[PDB]
Parts: sequence; structure tokens; C-alpha cells
Amino acid sequence: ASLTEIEHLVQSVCKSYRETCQLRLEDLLRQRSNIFSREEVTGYQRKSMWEMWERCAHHLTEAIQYVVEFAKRLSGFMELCQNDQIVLLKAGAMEVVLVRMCRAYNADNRTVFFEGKYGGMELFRALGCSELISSIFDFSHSLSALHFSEDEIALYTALVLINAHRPGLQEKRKVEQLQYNLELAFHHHLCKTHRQSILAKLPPKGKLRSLCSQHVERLQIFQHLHPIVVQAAFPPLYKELFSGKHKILHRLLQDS
Ligand SMILES: CNS(=O)(=O)c1ccc(CNC(=O)c2cnc(OC)c3c2cnn3-c2ccc(F)cc2)cc1
Repeated sequence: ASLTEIEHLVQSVCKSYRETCQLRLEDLLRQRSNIFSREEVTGYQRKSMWEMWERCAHHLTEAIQYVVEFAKRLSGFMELCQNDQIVLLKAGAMEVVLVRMCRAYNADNRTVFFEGKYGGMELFRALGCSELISSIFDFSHSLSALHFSEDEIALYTALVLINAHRPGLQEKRKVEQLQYNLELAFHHHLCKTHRQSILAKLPPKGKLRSLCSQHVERLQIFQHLHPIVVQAAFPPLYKELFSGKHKILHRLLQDS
């Protein structure tokens, strides 16, 4: 590894993100004045548990699909074997989405962008998972305080995805070398932009692991109560990543 190569990797990672960020930051920022009304919130609260879950499961799948395209565009990711690629995406995709979510979260009124408008925690009351929603809202609130940039999210998410500590990796050292280069790339950007201060302020080791395990646990409660709802109305990719291997992620990696 060399300096100008690490300098190229920073450009390679920010371009990958810029292309697959789903929604531009300004589009999210200009819609912050477009908040859900008291009557509009009540409507979501009056919706059935399974209809709210179906909508959330879809929006989360929409979000993950861009993370899968971001993965494919990452430097070195496609050089890894199909096993390692799936291993990393199965563990990473939901963590990356929760990191990216802080862009759609407005710290001032404590609201999040959802279905064209900004709404508080109460908009998801029908899901019957109060704790998880408040956990997701607080996490977004912590990353908001960090005053992140788009370039910073790009390099940080790339690191969240390329973790050599995931079980199931056959070519571990190949992931270890890519993780290292990406680590140096992120640290070099922070050093250049005089933003190394955020390193101590970043989320703890398994903070994101807690939100994902909470998300899988809260889904298993819903799947027990409504098994046919999940079988018939939930997105196939969502079921492969969170219900229980099916070969949907392989179809996404093989093409494009
Ligand atoms: C992720 N990329 S982005 O450009 O930042 C971006 C961000 C947001 C949106 C539109 N909002 C959402 O997708 C959304 C917002 N808030 C949520 O909850 C806090 C969501 C969302 C999707 N699933 N969930 C959710 C997850 C787990 C759960 F148990 C219940 C709901 C579009 C695009």
C-alpha cells in the first residue's frame, strides 16, 4: 500500500456512494419544512400492524438495494469470492442503512423522512415495537450531533461493510487487506479535513449490532403472529436477510 493509492481509494469510495446514495442530501434537507399533520399521523396510527410492517419492510428493502449496488461499486469488493460477498452483505446491509438513515433524520424537531414527509417516533406506533423505533431514532440523533459529511458517510459505511471479523469468510486475509486500506483512506480524509476528533465520538463496537438483533427479534415476533403476511406480502430480499439462505442476493450480484 502507498499514499497516492490511498488518495485514489478516497475518490473511489466517495464516487461509489455519490452514485448509489438513494436520495441526494439537499432533496432530504429541502423537505424538512414538509412535516406530517396531526390528522396524517393519526392515519398511520389507525393502520393495521401488518400493513405498517409491509410498508416498512418494503422501504427498508428499497434502501438495502442501493447498499447492494454500493457494495458492487466498491474497490476490491467484486474481487472477493461470492461466499465472502454474500457473508459481508448479509451482516452489513442493515447496519449501512441505519448509518445512512441519519441524513433523513432532522435533529431539530426529532423527525425522520418517511413516505414523502417528515414525522416523529409516533408515526410508527402501529408496528408495536416502540423500543426499537426509539432506539433507531436515538442512534440517528447521535450521528446527527457528529455533523457528518457525505464523503465521511461514504468512507465510514465502506468500513461498516468491509469487516474481516464476520464469521463465514473463507478468504479472511483478502478482506483484512481491503479493510486496512479503507481504514487508512477514512483516517487520511479525517486527517486532511481536520476531523480526527470524531474518532472518539463514533458509535461503540456492537452498537449497530444491537439495533440489527433488535430488528430481527421484533420481526420474529411479527412472523409468529402473522406468518402468511410475511410469506405473501414481504419482499423476497427482506425474507432472505432477516427471516430464515434462498439465492436472491446471488441474483443481485451475478447481473449488472
Ligand atoms: C437509506 N438511504 S437515504 O437516502 O438516507 C433514505 C432514508 C429514508 C428514506 C425514507 N424513509 C425510510 O426509508 C424509513 C424511515 N424511517 C424508518 O424507521 C425509523 C424506516 C424507514 C424504512 N424502514 N424503517 C424501519 C426500519 C425498521 C423498523 F423496525 C421500522 C421501520 C429514503 C431514503
